[PDB]
Amino acid sequence: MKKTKIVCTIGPKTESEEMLAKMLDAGMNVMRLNFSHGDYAEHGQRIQNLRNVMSKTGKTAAILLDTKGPEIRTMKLEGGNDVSLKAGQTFTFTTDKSVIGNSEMVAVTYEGFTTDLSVGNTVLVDDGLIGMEVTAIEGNKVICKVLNNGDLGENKGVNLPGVSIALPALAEKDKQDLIFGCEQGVDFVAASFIRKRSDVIEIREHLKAHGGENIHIISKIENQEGLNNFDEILEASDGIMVARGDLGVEIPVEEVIFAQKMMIEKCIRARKVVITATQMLDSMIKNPRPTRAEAGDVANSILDGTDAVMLSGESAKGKYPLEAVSIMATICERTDRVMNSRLERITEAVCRGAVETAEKLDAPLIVVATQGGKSARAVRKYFPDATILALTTNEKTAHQLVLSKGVVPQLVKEITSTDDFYRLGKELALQSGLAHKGDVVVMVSGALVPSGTTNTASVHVL
Amino acid sequence: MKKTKIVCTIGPKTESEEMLAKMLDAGMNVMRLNFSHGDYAEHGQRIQNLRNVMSKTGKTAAILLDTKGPEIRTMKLEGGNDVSLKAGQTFTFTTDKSVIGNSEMVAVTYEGFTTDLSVGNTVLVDDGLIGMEVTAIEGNKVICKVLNNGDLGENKGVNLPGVSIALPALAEKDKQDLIFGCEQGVDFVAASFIRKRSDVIEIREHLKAHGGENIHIISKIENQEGLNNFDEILEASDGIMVARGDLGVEIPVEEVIFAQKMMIEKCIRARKVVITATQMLDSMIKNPRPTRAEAGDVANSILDGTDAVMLSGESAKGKYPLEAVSIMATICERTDRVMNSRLERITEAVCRGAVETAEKLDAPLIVVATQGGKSARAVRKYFPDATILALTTNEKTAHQLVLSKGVVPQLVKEITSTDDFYRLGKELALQSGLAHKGDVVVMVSGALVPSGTTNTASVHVL
Amino acid sequence: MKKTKIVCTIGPKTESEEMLAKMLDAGMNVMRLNFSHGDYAEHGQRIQNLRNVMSKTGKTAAILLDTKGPEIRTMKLEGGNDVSLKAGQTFTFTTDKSVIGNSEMVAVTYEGFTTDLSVGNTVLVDDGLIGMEVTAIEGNKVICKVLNNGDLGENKGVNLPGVSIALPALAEKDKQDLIFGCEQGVDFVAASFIRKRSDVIEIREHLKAHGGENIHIISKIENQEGLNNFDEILEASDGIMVARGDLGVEIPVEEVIFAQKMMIEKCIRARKVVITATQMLDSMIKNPRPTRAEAGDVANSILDGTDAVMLSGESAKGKYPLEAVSIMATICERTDRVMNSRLERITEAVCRGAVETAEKLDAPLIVVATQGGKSARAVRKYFPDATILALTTNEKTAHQLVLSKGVVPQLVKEITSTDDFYRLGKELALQSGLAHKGDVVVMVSGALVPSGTTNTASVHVL
Amino acid sequence: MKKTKIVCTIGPKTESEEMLAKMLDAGMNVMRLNFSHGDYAEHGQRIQNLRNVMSKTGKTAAILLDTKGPEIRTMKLEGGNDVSLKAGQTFTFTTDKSVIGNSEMVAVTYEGFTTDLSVGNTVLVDDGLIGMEVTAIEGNKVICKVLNNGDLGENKGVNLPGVSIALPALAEKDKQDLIFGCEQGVDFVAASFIRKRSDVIEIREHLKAHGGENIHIISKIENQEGLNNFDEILEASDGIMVARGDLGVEIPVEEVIFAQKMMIEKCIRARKVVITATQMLDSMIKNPRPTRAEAGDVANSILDGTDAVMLSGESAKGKYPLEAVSIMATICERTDRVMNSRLERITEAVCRGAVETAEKLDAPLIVVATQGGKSARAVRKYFPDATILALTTNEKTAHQLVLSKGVVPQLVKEITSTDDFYRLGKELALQSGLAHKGDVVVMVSGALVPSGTTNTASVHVL
Repeated sequence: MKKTKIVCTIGPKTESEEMLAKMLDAGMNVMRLNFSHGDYAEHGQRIQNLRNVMSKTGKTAAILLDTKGPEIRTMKLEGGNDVSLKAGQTFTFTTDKSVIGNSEMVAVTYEGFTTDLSVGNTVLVDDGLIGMEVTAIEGNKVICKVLNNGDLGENKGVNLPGVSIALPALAEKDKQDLIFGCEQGVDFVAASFIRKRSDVIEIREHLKAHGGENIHIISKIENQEGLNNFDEILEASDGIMVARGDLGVEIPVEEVIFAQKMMIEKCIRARKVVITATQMLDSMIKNPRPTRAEAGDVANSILDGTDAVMLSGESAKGKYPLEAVSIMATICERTDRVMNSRLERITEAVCRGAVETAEKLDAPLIVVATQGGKSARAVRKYFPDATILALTTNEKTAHQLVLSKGVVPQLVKEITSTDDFYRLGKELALQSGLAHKGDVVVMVSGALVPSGTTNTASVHVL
Repeated sequence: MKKTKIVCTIGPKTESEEMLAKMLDAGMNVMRLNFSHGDYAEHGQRIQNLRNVMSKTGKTAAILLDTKGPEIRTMKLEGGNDVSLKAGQTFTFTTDKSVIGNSEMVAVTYEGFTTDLSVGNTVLVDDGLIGMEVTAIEGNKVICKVLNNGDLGENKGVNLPGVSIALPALAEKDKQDLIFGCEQGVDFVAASFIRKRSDVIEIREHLKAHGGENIHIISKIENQEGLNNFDEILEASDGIMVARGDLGVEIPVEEVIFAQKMMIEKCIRARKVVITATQMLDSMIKNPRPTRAEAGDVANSILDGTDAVMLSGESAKGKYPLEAVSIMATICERTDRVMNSRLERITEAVCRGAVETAEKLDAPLIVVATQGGKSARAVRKYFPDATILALTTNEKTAHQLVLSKGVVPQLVKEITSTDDFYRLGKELALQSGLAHKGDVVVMVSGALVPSGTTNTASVHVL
Repeated sequence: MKKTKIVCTIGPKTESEEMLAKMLDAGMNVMRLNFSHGDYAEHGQRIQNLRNVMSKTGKTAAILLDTKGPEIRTMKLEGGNDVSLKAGQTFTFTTDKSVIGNSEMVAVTYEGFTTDLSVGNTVLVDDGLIGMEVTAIEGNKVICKVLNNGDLGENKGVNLPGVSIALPALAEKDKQDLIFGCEQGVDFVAASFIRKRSDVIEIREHLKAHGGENIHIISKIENQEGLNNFDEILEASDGIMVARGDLGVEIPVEEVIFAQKMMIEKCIRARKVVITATQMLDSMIKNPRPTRAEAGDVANSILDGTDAVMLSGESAKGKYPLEAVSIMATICERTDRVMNSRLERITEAVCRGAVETAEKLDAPLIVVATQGGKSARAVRKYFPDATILALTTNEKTAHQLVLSKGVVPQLVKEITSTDDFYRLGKELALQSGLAHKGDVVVMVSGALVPSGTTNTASVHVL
Repeated sequence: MKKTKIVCTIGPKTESEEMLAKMLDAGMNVMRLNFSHGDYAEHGQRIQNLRNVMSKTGKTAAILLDTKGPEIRTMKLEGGNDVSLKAGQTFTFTTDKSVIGNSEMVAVTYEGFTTDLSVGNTVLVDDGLIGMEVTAIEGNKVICKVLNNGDLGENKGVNLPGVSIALPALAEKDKQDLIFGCEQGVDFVAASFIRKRSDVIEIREHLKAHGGENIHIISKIENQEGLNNFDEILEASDGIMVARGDLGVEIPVEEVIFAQKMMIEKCIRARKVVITATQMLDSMIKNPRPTRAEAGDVANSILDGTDAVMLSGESAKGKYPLEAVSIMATICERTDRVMNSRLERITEAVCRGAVETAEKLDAPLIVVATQGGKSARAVRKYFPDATILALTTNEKTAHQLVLSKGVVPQLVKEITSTDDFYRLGKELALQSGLAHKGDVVVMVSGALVPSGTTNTASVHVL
């Protein structure tokens, strides 16, 4: 019933085949492997468990590897004791990795800390808990004024709002994780902390060098620089993950909502998948139902037009993973059902016209022939009322279309001509149970053209 | 360049192969044979001459047989001299065909004259030259008061505005002429004086009894009864001829223009060809150029949306036939040049969408696969900017489509699948010279459906 | 209840008060005085006769003076009779007026003939019957080649398409006629022989020199130069007369149709009255009913959007003046009945919105306050379904609005404020019989602005 | 600035004249007095402080009294100690108000508890912390099975999802509080727990009986019954308060978002003010910045079209009231900045047209004459880009309009005619600084009609 797709982070509490089967039943479509945690054996077993469930059940799902990414962290403290920092005090960061910290100084993991920052910049420590102002930079030290009281622990994330950070596109561990991704045949790589087009290119070349040229890159937009370069990032990527939580400590709080809406809108126009993620139903880590605010947040992201919504801790380690997935699916179908098409060069003319024709003829189903998935994503751009049945001979395309809104992939032996596509599509339409005898279906394909163009629309009664 | 099609009545001045070739060059598309005059040997030779020119040139034209039709006429006069009738005098019509007339009485050819008229009806004689009011009907006589002075000659047409006249659908000569039409394999029959649906059916049954089931019937609308019954007449016909001159004697003069505009509009909606005829460029019977009034009348009929315009005496017996055709073509091109598409179940959705797609992509050509001509006529309904190349295996369809606005027919060997249609259509598009390498064409056909449906539209770069 | 206004040329057959009263009854709105004929006593009596009728009846009409203007004509020939000219022969025009002509030469009335013409120009003689090309100019001779066979008679009109002639818009006879017009207080001047903007200015300066500053200038577009300069002519004029017959003598016949349509459209956009004239119902000079062609031409001119249609000979010297007016009114009402509003600066925003509001609320009447007439004409531009009741204290404006489509003028003693306008307008609305208790009316005026702007729209229930 | 209006609950932390002045500076428009807490002397001094600031400063604000309302609560426990309830245990509610409760039974304050509930209904206790299922109803006892573990404290709210509760429209304290509201001349009453049209009518009659007929009633929609009867409730009320927090405990969580969006949309169409309230920036009770989720929730409520957003604890008792108002105003301006007009009977035709005219002419200001406020609210319905300057002689209207989106009220001594309105309105437009010389303004009023119809729009250049 629902069209919006659900990404579920799988962890210890949901990794068993029993759980994965019930997760798919409840509406999960894509497994997220979060490589900030776990080791290759845990993630590898999760992949095995899912593909076994898919084989036994005939269910289709996609697998997304989400990188840890490069980051700036504080380091160790004296006797590993927390230190209490006070508004107004001076506090210093050093790039000397040998230093053990105290209430006056701590080391950071990033040698470029002194170069990238300027006097007057803001330094945020521990997911924005403690704010500081840079007052001087001397040698390997960044000297600051603490702006608010807070307890500093060990190895805390550092955020530098509005700063262009010269960290590499990939941490060394990320590069090995991507090779693991290629070994395992993952369908998507979600790359963290993408700031510019060149970051995306480096990831693409790394995957290409290990046989992952057909893996789709989902760039995570987490700070102002990525927002500034969004158009070029999107062009080089296959999709976008809107990381609202990270944006919330990196840009003015009133900008975050319009950053999400703008990024979703541009992804739609580019025919590229977008995932809304972080801080979705987090209260369900501890509670069996979400808050009103969370449900509204999720629903507005769907009304914005997102292809997919993502569960993190709620599904990986929380106490009510199945409840979280089920209420997410309820939110999806309740919100999708009240959304309308948006019908306002060749592919788009044909795909937009195909959706218009389907709407005017009350067709419940658009059947699309596709090799790389573009024709299905081109139809989805207009938010058809009809479900999209996407026929492909490409197993990776079949998996990847699971993430696109309102698309049902079906792997087929092959499609040998335009008329054979019509014959086969009509029977698979009936077999799918998505349409019935007497229903109108619209059938969209590329005839006598290279694989990337969609140029033909045809109307059939089942 | 022009899209509006030209019907030319062929007579002694224009029947030679040499003249016919120059007429086609100047813009003639359809030959009208007016069986009000001539004998079978002359009309047969005209048919042969045109088919010879078509063979010699590779040009395609259609042949239309126009019946004389039933009439009411006055008859003979004393010493075959005209008689002067005076306003206010009594004048009498008799159905006794033996009577030789004079200034007080004349015979009419129609026995039902006394039956169909009522006291107070209007009798018009000789193209409305002389008007009379029925004052009494007794026996075989219709006694009238003459309303205006006029000279009555022999054998003059009679018009009875607003009266339902029980003349047969076909005169006995019409039946014979129609069989000749079937023997010769004409493409159209223009049936005179159609007043009701049953008139069309009688024509259809006659043609079908002599192997003319595939001849298209063009019903001529000439009086109020036909206008009252137009919707049923159009439904039973393949097309309509708007006979403006006859309507001008039969209905209130201010209604004629809107009768024309309404009939053209309804024909367009029905995907049925419409011809505007009579009083077009008649002054060119005697003059080498038309009047301003004539040129404007013609142009407004094209802006009304007519498929075709018709020359009568101007091309059959007039002194300047080639001039008349040439200026008609100049008017057509000049008017077609400034007309726009009209873009406002399955066949129409696909054909309307195909036209909109062509426009949005600046396609100079829509290529249509068609057996009966239906798909080509369905596209033309929306007045495409693009020319229509209609590919058919049916020679009769190829000829009949010559009358539809903006259609270039092309006879082909049969196309056995949709992809074969695209392959061949692209080649014939280039071969036609209507599109060139790099142009976009839209290709419309029926896939996996019976002959009555058009369900597939495809966009290709040549 | 037509909206299109009728201009009737008044002559001996129709100048008496009794005829004029019957003409107004039948639908005449404006009297045209053709100063091509008649003397000041005749025209003066016509003006008095109409003004007596308006006073006696309370009916409102306007008076339009139409100048003869200068002309170039050929002159006399050997003996009384014609000479036949042959295509290809050389033929010469001379500026020596003493010469009696023959098959090789004829004199013309314009001594500047040799100066204004150039080698290669086209000379047309006798309503374009015979065309010639200038091959040489020397002394008192313009040497040409005849382009087509034709018979040249005596004293025939000469046309020089697109050639700038150093003759005034008004000769001395024209200037005196216009002075008479100013003395008599005519409402409109229809100016002959307008070729360019400066011709209009000359008319305006002549009228302003004799107290005619409030007289509206209707520029006649009768030739090629005027068409080329139409935009500047329209801007300087108060309105336009489309003289189809004369324009047809000078430009390609297929262009005349679109010249008419383009000029009417531009006049509408400029909120300036336009009259369609010449060859309207000319056959009714001799016949009590018009031709089908004539009736359709008139109706299409109304659908084009003309404010007014004009009768010439039909009403001035013909046999059936009252019949011509009556059928003209029938054509107007029948065509106006099926026309729709066209809803596509401050005055434009308010007046367009007032019409849209009237349409949305089914108001039968828009009441406008106006001194110069601009607000009523600004509302009429959108072809409201509602009648326009224009209230003015200016008698000249009251007369002039009689020519604007769908406007009923009403002279009132005063309007002292916006609220008093609403009070009075509602009362006069009911008094007019154009609206009734419970009807909605839209009321348009200029508040706290100079007379040139319309800035206020108000909705009232009667 | 912003157009969305801010309601701030004023409490001990923010009641001083100094704090109120800084609140107005930061964007507060309406003071909410929450009569769940405080006494008449505190609220009375709150009113005095604000009115003194308004007088001294010339700043305008409104005062809204928010009732405590009728409630169902549990009562006391043994030794007033919490008791632990276990999933699966039996637990009983009694309507016997003498009973002191324990881990097996507690009293409720509402005698109708046994009557209104049915076997199988859900009872929720303490903001939905503990759910129970009714298994039996016997005498004064509702016997339930506890559905989840939780500690029950003293005097906790009870919610009965989907039940029609026969509590009175007003608690007895509410009736007294409303008399105080009338005594104090408050501008709005927000009435809690409105379930049906008759509840509103009772409130309306109670205000009318104490001189408060001009106080606007804002009905709070908090449960399913009120949602079911919303259309009748809105019709009888002056506005709506969307109590999201309460709805979250009373209806399926996935419905809450659409309940808000639907109620806002219907209020917009009804030209009636709507406030989005509860769970807006609650985290700012303790933190100086809001969460990303909260800012997005607020912004989406503004994009939904709410007139006003409300602060509760954040501004009444929290630690950072000025910060909360300031970031709220920042969110408002940021969101209002990207919203567009919505241009899709007489008042509505004129006001919709006035907004379209203003937009087409780039007018920064629509000036409205209004006595009851309807014309200002009718213009705001279309979300004009322009500010609305509302001129009124009615002091109560001036204050009430402070709550309507994008309206700036201005009290004037009088306006005696339409022309005087234009003159005065133009000067006050300039005086306000909302427009400047050369700007276009649109001026909207009712001319020659009673209060309550807006029928006049006028365009002026300043």
